[PDB]
Amino acid sequence: FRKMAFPSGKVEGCMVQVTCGTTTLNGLWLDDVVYCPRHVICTSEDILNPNYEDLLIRKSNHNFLVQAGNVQLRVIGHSMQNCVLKLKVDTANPKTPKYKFVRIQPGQTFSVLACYNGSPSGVYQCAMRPNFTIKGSFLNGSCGSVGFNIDYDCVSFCYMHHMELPTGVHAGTDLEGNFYGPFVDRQTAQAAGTDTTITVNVLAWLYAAVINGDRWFLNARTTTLNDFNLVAMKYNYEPLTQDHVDILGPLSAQTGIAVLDMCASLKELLQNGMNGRTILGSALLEDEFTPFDVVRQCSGVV
Amino acid sequence: FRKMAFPSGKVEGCMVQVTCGTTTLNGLWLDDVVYCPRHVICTSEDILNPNYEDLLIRKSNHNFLVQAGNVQLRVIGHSMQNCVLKLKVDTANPKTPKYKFVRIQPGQTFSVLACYNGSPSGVYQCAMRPNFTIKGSFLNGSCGSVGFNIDYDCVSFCYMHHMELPTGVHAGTDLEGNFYGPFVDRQTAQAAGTDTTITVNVLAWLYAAVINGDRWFLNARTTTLNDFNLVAMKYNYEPLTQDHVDILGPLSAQTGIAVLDMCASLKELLQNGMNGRTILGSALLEDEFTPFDVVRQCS
Ligand SMILES: O=C(Cn1nnc2ccccc21)N(Cc1cccc(Cl)c1)c1ccc(-c2cnc[nH]2)cc1
Repeated sequence: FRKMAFPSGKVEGCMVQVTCGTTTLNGLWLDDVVYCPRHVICTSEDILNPNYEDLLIRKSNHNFLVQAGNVQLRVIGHSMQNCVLKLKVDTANPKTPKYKFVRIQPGQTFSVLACYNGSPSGVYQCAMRPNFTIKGSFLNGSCGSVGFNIDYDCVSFCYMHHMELPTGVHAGTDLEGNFYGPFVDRQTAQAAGTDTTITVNVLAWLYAAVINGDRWFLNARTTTLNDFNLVAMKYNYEPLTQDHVDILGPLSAQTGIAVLDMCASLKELLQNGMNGRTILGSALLEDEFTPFDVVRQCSGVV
Repeated sequence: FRKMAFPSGKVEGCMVQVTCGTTTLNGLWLDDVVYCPRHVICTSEDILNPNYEDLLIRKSNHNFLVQAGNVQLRVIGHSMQNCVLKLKVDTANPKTPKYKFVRIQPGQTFSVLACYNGSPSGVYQCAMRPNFTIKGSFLNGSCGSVGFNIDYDCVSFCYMHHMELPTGVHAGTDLEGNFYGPFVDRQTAQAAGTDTTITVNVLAWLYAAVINGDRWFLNARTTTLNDFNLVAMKYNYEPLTQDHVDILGPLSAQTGIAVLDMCASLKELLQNGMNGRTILGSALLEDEFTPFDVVRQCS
């Protein structure tokens, strides 16, 4: 069972580069607006202690270089929404897909189209960690790369890359500019909080194993959600939500294994280990496949 | 450090649906030609034991229905190159990228755009195993999905998917229709040769694990190339060539760990196991990152 990004063509046609001063990063061109991180307007020295409201007053439309490839798009208006700069341009992107801006939950996955200078470099699948970082693969100049999900040719944009933290994980915003987690767009000592394992995803992976005939771990017990949540937290596992129980519905229905029965199976694995057995060929419990990722991998979606 | 696929947009614009009789799969539309697996001309019975030249001569242009999204393309010619059917259509694909057909060597990596009924489903990075299978993620209806690399906007197509073997691994051809491996497009049970591990890729990935701040596997020993290759063969690893040592140069220069030093680390990992520890998040020695893949993603 391997990770699988969404096809990225619909997002590739929306990638541009945004330059202000000497700073160049990536932007997302949808209809007649270009979205990018607001720290583009900072100098290498401003970023240490910025005042974004007053830095933006000093800027004009003619201070922003937006390019689709080498083709300039004239900026006809600018504004700041949270941590995102919105540059109105004079051309509506004819490649604009049907799209939505969504804010995702910790544990959810998305594809990231890594870009440099507005040029798509690669695509890979990421999970939002419970500490609101992603273990992405970004180099300098990757800021403004976006993460997304596709559902029947509507692109749901959920992530915009802003920075790398000291431990090498990445932080960013949704497309309305609101950071995921307690991070701010200033170059100061910031630390990701302690991470936990995404329980709903581990369960999805156990269902994937059952679907493929590996079911040695199914046991004979059950548990309540509240009791499972209290035990899981003792192993640094995330508690389950009512929404988590519901998105596990299809896999539970497909296998005939009740969600709370699978919780008791997981609890036994946490309490006693795997005893040198494997699951889907792993001795480690994998937590970066959502229930939709498992469904998607076994359905010929689009 | 993640497995990273090429952006699939240039290939997405080339995927179409090919239907012959009751069989439907994906085709690759470039210019005025549509390439697809030739077993689309087989019925459920033909596939059990086909004589393809005999089956093809009996087909007409109107037997093949090609759909690009909603438009139907008119087939105006058909021929066969090894296991690949080539349908000439009456319209050029305006989205044809600069492209080349290439045959990749075992151990090389490529991106796969998995498709169903001519519509893209997902993209992921794959490696040609030394036994010429690939460990892909394909389901029914994925035949005709292609593998590719992209270099400065030129798409090098290297694989077309044909079937899943009973072990769950996958087999297919280059775009000239020649299978990778000793397989045939007849629905009969087919085993592959015993697989081996791509040593140069494992070494590249350990270098990536050092670039990313993880050194627990390193040790002080060093080894000769031949002495490493003896242990490598013992554990069913592919030989390491002097070309491989040179390919790993940039990675050894970057980290200040000589290649034969990293080989001694890997040999200790092979003999002692990993003791329950992990490298770059994995519990097993990963072998589907080439040195180029590491260099690109780490620089
Ligand atoms: O495995 C596949 C196709 N496939 N590919 N990925 C897959 C993933 C999951 C399941 C199936 C998959 N096979 C079986 C096969 C095995 C070895 C050799 C051959 Cl030739 C076929 C197949 C291919 C063509 C036809 C066909 C029928 N009528 C015209 N064509 C019918 C069956």
